[PDB]
Amino acid sequence: GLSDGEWQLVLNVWGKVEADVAGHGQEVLIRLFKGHPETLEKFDKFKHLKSEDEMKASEDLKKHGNTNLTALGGILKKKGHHEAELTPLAQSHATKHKIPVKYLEFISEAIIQVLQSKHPGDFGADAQGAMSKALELFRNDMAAKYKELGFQG
Ligand code: HEM
Repeated sequence: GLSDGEWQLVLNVWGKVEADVAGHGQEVLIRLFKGHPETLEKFDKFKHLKSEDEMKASEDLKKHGNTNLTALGGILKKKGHHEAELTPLAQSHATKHKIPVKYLEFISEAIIQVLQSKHPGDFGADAQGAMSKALELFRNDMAAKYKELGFQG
């Protein structure tokens, strides 16, 4: 449901992410974990990170944040016609990782907060609005796929 102008705002701010995918990734995850501690429980590899300092030093945390945002980016660049990128992610997330739609809302908030904190200047009212819509569309399509698969949307 985004307009062409809105997609261009999304992809323009995403350009900032692409310039440093792993650092953005690391910060989104740490924001996620620090704002909603229970999400940390879904990552067996990360149960020994007992603080932010531990989370910043973790090379697996950073690798994972890189993997995550790289995927998100492939989805956003498809501007809605993302069915092929989205399916495998909703498959793995509904079955293998057991991630509820609710946690997708938490990570969307952390994504927005990181963008806002690193790129105030480029992440104005219209960019904010458009990114919010894009992430909402991502969540909604993940939710619809989860229901088809027999899971809770
Ligand atoms: C923007 C939303 C998200 C994106 C784009 C994303 C992307 C990815 C990708 C690309 C992978 C590796 C391939 C795969 O298993 O499909 C992955 C794995 C994983 N994701 Fe997500 N993810 C997101 C949200 C979440 C959230 C919110 C959680 C939990 C709170 C989560 C938990 C995991 C776990 C536990 C794994 C496996 C990690 C491992 O041990 O290697 N994901 N995610």
